[PDB]
Amino acid sequence: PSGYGVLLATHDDDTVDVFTSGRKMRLTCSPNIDAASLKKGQTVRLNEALTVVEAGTFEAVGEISTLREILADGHRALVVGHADEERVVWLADPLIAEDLPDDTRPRKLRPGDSLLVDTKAGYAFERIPKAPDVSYADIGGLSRQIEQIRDAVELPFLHKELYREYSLRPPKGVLLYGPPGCGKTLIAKAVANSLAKKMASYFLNIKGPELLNKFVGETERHIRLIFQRAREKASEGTPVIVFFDEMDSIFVVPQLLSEIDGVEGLENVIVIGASNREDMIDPAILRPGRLDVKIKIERPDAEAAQDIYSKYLTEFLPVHADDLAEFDGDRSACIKAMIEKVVDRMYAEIDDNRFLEVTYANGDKEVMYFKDFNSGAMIQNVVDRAKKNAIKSVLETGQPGLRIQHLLDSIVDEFAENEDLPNTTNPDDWARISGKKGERIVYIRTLVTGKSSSASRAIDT
Amino acid sequence: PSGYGVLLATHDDDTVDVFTSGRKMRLTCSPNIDAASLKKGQTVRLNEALTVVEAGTFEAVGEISTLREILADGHRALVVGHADEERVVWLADPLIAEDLPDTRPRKLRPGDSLLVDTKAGYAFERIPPDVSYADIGGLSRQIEQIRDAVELPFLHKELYREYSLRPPKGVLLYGPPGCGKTLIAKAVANSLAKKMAKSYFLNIKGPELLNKFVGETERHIRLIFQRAREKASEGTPVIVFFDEMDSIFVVPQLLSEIDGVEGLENVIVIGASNREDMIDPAILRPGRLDVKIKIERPDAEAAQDIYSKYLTEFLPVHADDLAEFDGDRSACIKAMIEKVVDRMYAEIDDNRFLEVTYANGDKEVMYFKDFNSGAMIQNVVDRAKKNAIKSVLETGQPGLRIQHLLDSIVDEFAENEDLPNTTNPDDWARISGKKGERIVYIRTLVTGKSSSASRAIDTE
Amino acid sequence: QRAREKASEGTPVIVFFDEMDSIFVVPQLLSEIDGVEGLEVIVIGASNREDMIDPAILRPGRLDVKIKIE
Amino acid sequence: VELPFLHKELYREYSLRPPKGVLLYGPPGCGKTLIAKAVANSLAKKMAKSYFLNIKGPELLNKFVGETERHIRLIF
Repeated sequence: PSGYGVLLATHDDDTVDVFTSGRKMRLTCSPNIDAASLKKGQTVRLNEALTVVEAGTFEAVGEISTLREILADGHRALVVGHADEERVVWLADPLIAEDLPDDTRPRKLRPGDSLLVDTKAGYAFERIPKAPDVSYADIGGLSRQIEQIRDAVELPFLHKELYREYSLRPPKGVLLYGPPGCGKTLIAKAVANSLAKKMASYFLNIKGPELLNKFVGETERHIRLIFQRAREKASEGTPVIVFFDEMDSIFVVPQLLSEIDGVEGLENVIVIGASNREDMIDPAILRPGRLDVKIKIERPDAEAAQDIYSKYLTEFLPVHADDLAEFDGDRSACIKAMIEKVVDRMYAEIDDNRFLEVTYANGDKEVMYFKDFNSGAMIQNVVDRAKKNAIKSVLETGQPGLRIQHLLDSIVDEFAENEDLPNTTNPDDWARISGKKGERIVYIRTLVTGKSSSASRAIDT
Repeated sequence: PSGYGVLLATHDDDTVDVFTSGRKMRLTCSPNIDAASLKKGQTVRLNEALTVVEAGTFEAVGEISTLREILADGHRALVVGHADEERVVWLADPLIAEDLPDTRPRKLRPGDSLLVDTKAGYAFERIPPDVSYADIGGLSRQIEQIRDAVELPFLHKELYREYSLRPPKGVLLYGPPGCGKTLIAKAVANSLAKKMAKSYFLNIKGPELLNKFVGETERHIRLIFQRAREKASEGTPVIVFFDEMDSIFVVPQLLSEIDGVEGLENVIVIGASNREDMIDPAILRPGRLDVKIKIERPDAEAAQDIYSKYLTEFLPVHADDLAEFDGDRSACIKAMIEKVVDRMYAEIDDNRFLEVTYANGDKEVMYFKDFNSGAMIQNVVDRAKKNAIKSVLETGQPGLRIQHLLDSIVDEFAENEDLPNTTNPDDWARISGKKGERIVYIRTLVTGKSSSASRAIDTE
Repeated sequence: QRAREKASEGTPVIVFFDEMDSIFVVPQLLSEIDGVEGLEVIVIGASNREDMIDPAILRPGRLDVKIKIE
Repeated sequence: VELPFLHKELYREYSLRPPKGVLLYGPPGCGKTLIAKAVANSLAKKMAKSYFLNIKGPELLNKFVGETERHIRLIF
């Protein structure tokens, strides 16, 4: 029958300090045990006579405290409990271990990491864990933009001494702004990956919708965690990219501004914002030194649609024998023609392509065609809808393949689906329309062809 | 006289680690007891000499902490109390047991309330669709649209696979009120719930959001989504319904937890809204709610289709009306149906429901033919049945006759005129839309024969 | 639950909400009314402003009969 | 800024109190950070350890601290 303890300090005379039972004492050591090979925080064992007879393991269970820092000693840490009390505790030997180099891995420590502690003993023992193949070739119609982004991203890191030649500071961050369904995170991942191979690089992605979210601690400590996660590739020499989606959801703010200039002195990290509404974005985050380059992901034009459909329509899709029948069996020259003959029907100015009627302040009434109102998401929608049409076509008619018919009818159905529910629009589009006309917009309604189950809708700004 | 303790670790020399009183220890063990069969967390008991004389059960009472992380090695757990402080404890034998599958223990996972002894550092135990499409009237378009996006992907999965087509995650039912729109969600949750060789059912409504009762409502949004994950690791389909989603639109959690179910295509998430204006478009984007399905005010033939359900041939139709039809029951009921449906959708001046004054000075009269709904057809039915019962009590003979339905219609219309709560901004959107001019004033018209009076309507 | 007592007792009272318009947070009432659905207890309610009343409690199966006192 | 510190004896002779605050206002970009730093520097060497500092607006409501009514006391 014998008790335990926690080793606090070793001395030269074989007498040792060990924490046991709500007070502190000094004990001698059994001739069996070795005083030099003992470590701080190690759970030891005392016999009835109070003499340590055995060295054990470390305490694996206890309180959890978030560790902000390691103070001037290096043998101690200042930890914060979840009751918002701060406490100084001794660092056990395995934590301070200099064996551990720079995610579940043995490491050294740094602010934000969760530490297992015994409060009255004052010892931190163990850290508790919490636990991009795309290229520009896959992105359609955006060549202007990919040029701009590669100019703001690749060119700086490729030529750096030529940049320092002209005394030119490489941009810290990129803005991707425009219409809602036009472009996506896709572009960010694309520049990430394309820059990622210069040899002879790890992605990063964080979307807006988790901010106010709990399971976390709401507004409070994490925003700097990611900036630490990026920091380890940053002092490496392998570039890493911080992407923020849904940035318009962020308009509390203050932390990010300090954190961007925090990474400003660092050559090796780029931060890319993406917003569907650019009138909302606080210009402070947009002023030079934070996000220098504003790259507009504007709505695809007539040809860009061809370019995107090219991505969505491959050879690999089943295509009707009748549609190949006119093209002499050549599959590529069948899909090509299809594509331009959907895209042509789509940007047609005919009376079934009418999307809006905008009534201005001066009484002028202008009509908007889906021509101006397209987007990548809408095209994808058309493709998928046509595939479904092809599927239930196969089911009832028995003959396989996707003909041009499915595509066209997908177009009219999709348009009708937008006429009924125009949430593909936003105030950005109104600002642009009104700006072009030179008048304020006092009324908006969707136009219906009358052939459909879709009806007109007044739209509010 | 004897003491108790909680065995912590088993050792090879027969000695055993125990938490008790102050100064917790490891103790010599009685030859009676075996050190191999001893298990972790198990409450043992010792004599005054501090030798363990008995191996007992596990502690059945104490604190409750919600689990945060099932962690790595051997599974000691990270848990949380609502003082919002976190604690690392050992898991007792019954918890890490490899005998459990997915009032009975099944494999543990985040969110579970666990019974723990804080000092000892041990957790011992865990603490805990009949409608078919055939019933729903006048929805023929919509139902097809629903199954195409729900049933068709699941039945034909290979045929979707050949076309590189991702099956849709969730559906948006939208439109004015009165069709109730829930019966559709139930009916797809049911018609899909038998694909064998019952597969499923559930529901949840928006109105309980701010509502609390058991627990505070911040993270409910997780627990539900994992309970949906039970049948996700099973292969039997699950449909998460959000009623009154226009009410919710803080938002952020749902958007993530919907992405959580993206990789698992065995779960559908349906939601409904009576005003589609207010919905955050983020949730309507491709991959989240792909299929938008409009449940719309029913028209004359759809109205017939609805009346057909509420009048079964099993209802007591009066002799007078059957005699007309040569005693044919079905033909009589059909005929009554087209009679009252034709009466309802008349543009006669007694069917007038609204006067709508636009911004341009125009004024337009809305008849009731545009404001019909399942709620009002059912209302007409019920009031007609009531008239049938009163007719029988006073006149003595059985049966429901066409006049009951007609008088029920004029009374229902009259009731709406006085209390037009059946209208919502979704209607003024489509009226203003069809006109092409904003609406500045709305009022109800009364025939004058009623006790009901015109009232000014202002919506938002 | 109080009403639930006089249900089986065969001596029903009715739940009367005066100034109901002033009530509309909402959610629980709906469920608890749906609870007495299989029982016959009637729920009367009165309002001097019928504008504000959330139609959710007025849909058939909850408060079915609207009676104007003019 | 410069004038009252250089010439304090001349200020006192005219019974003039040196200003405490200085406001820079107007449209951006207008590097008023630079302007503050510049006036802080030109003053900084008058001999014959004049320091330097600035804080920025963004750190107010954000907390590694708790409510800001604390900070505004230890910075001063």
